[PDB]
Amino acid sequence: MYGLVNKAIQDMISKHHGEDTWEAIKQKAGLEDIDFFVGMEAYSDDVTYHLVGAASEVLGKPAEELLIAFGEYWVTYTSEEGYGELLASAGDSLPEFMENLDNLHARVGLSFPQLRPPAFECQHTSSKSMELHYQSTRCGLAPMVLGLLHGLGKRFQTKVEVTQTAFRETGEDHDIFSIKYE
Ligand code: HEM
Repeated sequence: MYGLVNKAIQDMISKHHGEDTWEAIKQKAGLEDIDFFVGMEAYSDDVTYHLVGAASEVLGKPAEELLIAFGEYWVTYTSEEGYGELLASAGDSLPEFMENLDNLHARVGLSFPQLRPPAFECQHTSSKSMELHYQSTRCGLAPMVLGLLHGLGKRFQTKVEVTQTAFRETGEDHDIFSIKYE
């Protein structure tokens, strides 16, 4: 995954738990020979998994919980790190932003060539609900989507409820989320 993801995890932990805790995690992740993450450079996915795994152990929180927090953090973090305009061009409401999600990831995809973005499809079921279909080349990142959706809720002063209804882990084709919103 691109450096920006690892920078954000790093930033999230440093800001909440301090520089020492970050170093402890860094060490345990097996990444002490890396002084900084380069935001526009592609890293092996392993870097991210090892980071999250290491932080799970050092912080005493399950990985899935950290992925949720990371998901929430990302919406705010990107607006401050080069993507404020891009975010604003994706919409004025949550359902609109969700429709534009592939588009948004493609507009990053011009900048970042070796991107492997997820694919999202919205089936609207009412003016206050939708089904969100999530397909990915990667495993175990559905909890991250849950945090992203709450981030977006916060962004749009919109109350939101997200419940996963289908899991790859039980053998379903792809993850599906039921979403209700203000
Ligand atoms: C400007 C805002 C956003 C930017 C700049 C952005 C950019 C990125 C980038 C660079 C990656 C890594 C892809 C790779 O390295 O292959 C990624 C991954 C991902 N994105 Fe976003 N993204 C944004 C918003 C969102 C939102 C709102 C969602 C809501 C569901 C989302 C869902 C995901 C998921 C689930 C992944 C994990 C990769 C995977 O599933 O394969 N992104 N994003």
